[PDB]
Amino acid sequence: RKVAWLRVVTLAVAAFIFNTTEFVPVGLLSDIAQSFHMQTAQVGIMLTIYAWVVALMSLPFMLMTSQVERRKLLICLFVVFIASHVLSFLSWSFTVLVISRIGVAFAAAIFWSITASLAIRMAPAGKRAQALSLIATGTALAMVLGLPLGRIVGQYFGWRMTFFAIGIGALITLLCLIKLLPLLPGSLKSLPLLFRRPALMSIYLLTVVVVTAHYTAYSYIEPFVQNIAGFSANFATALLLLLGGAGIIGSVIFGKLGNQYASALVSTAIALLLVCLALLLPAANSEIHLGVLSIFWGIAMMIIGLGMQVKVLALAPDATDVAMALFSGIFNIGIGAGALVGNQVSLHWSMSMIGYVGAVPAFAALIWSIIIFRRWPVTLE
Ligand SMILES: CCCCCCCCCO[C@@H]1O[C@H](CO)[C@@H](O)[C@H](O)[C@H]1O
Repeated sequence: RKVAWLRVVTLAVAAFIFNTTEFVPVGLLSDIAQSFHMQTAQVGIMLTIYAWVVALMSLPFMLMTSQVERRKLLICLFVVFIASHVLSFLSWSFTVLVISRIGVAFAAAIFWSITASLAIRMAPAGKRAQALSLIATGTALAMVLGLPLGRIVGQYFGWRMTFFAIGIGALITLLCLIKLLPLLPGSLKSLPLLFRRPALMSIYLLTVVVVTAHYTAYSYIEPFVQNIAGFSANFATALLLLLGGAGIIGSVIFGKLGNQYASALVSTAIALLLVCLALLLPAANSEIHLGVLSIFWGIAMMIIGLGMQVKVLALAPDATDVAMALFSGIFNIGIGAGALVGNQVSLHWSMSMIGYVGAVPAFAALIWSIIIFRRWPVTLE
């Protein structure tokens, strides 16, 4: 009975680990830049490399791993994951670190498909939803607590110790899995149908554009706060914690408002995001200005996320799985797209302009957002 609750809790902690690793390079960019004598912007590629790999490869991986989803696949994953983190610990060239990130990406690609599927199969019927809420909470604890813990463990002991501590969480959980996995062992034909419905494909587009805006600025926030506002390294840590809390507030704001205003919430939130990206550099002349702007930014992108999610949910009630898969796929597509353009703008123009540049896709989203929310006003309840 409480056994099953533990198996869900362990899949959730594994989600925590996989997302803290997926996020924390933002918090470690400058330490990594120093430690290889290069610009923080070029590491943005490690941000891009992982995300685009995860997106494009999760489908062929989840495809080739389709036969044995037994704890064998989990253990194989966790072995590959802890190994990659261990290689990041000992990286002697940025090229090495990028390779290690690629390994984390393969692990995450297979982990996510398998873990989504597995959290339910190991829990009772009423916990079929609560189990979802658990591993989701893990990912929340990932961006809310996980990124700032990783960044402070880097401030103390090197980002090598950051990645090391993460692999260590992975190891104790691989053990837990071996000692709790129950030896436990295809909706892809849906895929062309979704590719046909214009509403769903247009939500996919709107996501890609807004997320490219957001990650164009966010990917390089730590190097921004230090190198351009001139502020401390601890202050960057405060901002990452603050973004987490604002995501908590955006969740409760969204949960309070309800889905009647979902389209509205989102479109207005995209407006907020444009404001934040426009006002990013001006808010640097003072510390408290960037603090306000972080609260607003975090609430905004949280509400945008929850809204796009609800929209893909309502636009494909027949294939919730494949749509959320395509969803995280195009989402990581945008994560890497934003990091890549942020890299390009940091390298060729000043990094001080990322916020300004970022507003350009955001605006597009906003306009498009308004348009498409006029046209398919469909939601959940
Ligand atoms: C079906 C065609 C291709 C589908 C590809 C689907 C898998 C994409 C990976 O999704 C992952 O799931 C988690 C959900 O939170 C995220 O935290 C993680 O960052 C995200 O990368």
